[PDB]
Amino acid sequence: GTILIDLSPDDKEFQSVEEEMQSTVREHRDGGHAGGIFNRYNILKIQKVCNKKLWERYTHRRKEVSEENHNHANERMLFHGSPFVNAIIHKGFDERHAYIGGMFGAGIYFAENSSKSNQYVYGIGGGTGCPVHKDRSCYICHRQLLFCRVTLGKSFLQFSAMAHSPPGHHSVTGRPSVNGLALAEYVIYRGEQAYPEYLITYQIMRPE
Ligand SMILES: CN1CCCc2c1cc(-c1ccccc1)[nH]c2=O
Ligand SMILES: [Zn+2]
Repeated sequence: GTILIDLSPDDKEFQSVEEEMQSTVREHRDGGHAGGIFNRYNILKIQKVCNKKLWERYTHRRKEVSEENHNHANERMLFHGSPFVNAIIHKGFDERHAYIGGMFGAGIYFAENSSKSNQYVYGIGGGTGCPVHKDRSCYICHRQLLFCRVTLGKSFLQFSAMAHSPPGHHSVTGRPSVNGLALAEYVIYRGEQAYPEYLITYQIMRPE
């Protein structure tokens, strides 16, 4: 039941999603190994993901979390990079989309920095890079990220450099504690706590 609606670049909604994408690029401590070398993207397409069943699954869980946390869902818009972007937009997030080896346990991970999620589009640590050229820094091949609506509820704060959430919490927040420029990362342990709202198709751009 998923349909994808193209947004026009003239649409304010396209422009505000593009701006979140571009403005949350940072330098990474791997010098570009996982995700490539770039300071900005070429946005090719932004599509709204529309699925009634998946949306109702999300809002049902959101109300549950809200009612356990003084009517506060603590909802954020966050990036997600994954080889499984096509299954996610059709079937929703579930345990097969979890990062088993993640630093906060086996859950589904999200980033405030778009460039952090970009490191995962071709697999963990960038995998072997694009399927066509085997280049983690490919400037030709089209890449896709999700910009997702995520319910955090009561989030466990981890200071730092499928499982269950810590007792009494709905998520984990990974607060950057060494790299002063990094934004936060988040983990949920239930697929129903995220909805994949936008599909963004892009290229990374070679710096000039
Ligand atoms: C570990 N983090 C940091 C926050 C961003 C992020 C991940 C992991 C993944 C990931 C996705 C699928 C399979 C394994 C890891 N995707 C992401 O976008
Ligand atoms: Zn390529």
